[PDB]
Amino acid sequence: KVFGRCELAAAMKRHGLDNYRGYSLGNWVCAAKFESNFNTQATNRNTDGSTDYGILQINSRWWCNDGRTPGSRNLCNIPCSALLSSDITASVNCAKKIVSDGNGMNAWVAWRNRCKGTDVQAWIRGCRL
Ligand SMILES: [Cl-]
Ligand SMILES: [Cl-]
Ligand SMILES: [Cl-]
Ligand SMILES: [Cl-]
Ligand SMILES: [Cl-]
Ligand code: NA
Repeated sequence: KVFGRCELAAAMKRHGLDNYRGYSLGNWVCAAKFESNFNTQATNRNTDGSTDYGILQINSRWWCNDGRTPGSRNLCNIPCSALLSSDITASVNCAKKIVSDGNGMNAWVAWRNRCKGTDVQAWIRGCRL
C-alpha cells in the first residue's frame, strides 16, 4: 500500500502515535516520507547485512525476525514480513518500542537528517484529523 500523506497521518493518529514519547504527528509522517515514501512494502538492505522493513523501515538487527540477520534479536516478537502489511498496526506497535529506547527518534537516520529541527507540522497541513 502506498499511503497518501493525510491518509497516513490519520492512521498514525488513530494508533496513538501523535505525541507518543513527545513526538508530534508531523515528526512521524515526515519520518515515513523519507524512510519509505509512504510505501508499506518498502525494503532496503543495510551494509551490516540487516534489512529495514515497511513504512518506518524497522531494522531486523534488533526488532523483527527475517531469518538472515545473524546474531540479531526480535524485540517486537514479529516476522519482519508482518511489517509490510497494508495495515500499519504492527509497524506502529514496534515503532513505539523503538522510540521508547534511549535515543528517541534519532534511531531513524532519515528523521535525524531530514526531519529533526524542521517545520514538521507542515506534514499534516490540510489534513482533516
Ligand atoms: Cl536472523
Ligand atoms: Cl492502517
Ligand atoms: Cl526523546
Ligand atoms: Cl530532505
Ligand atoms: Cl506536528
Ligand atoms: Na532479527
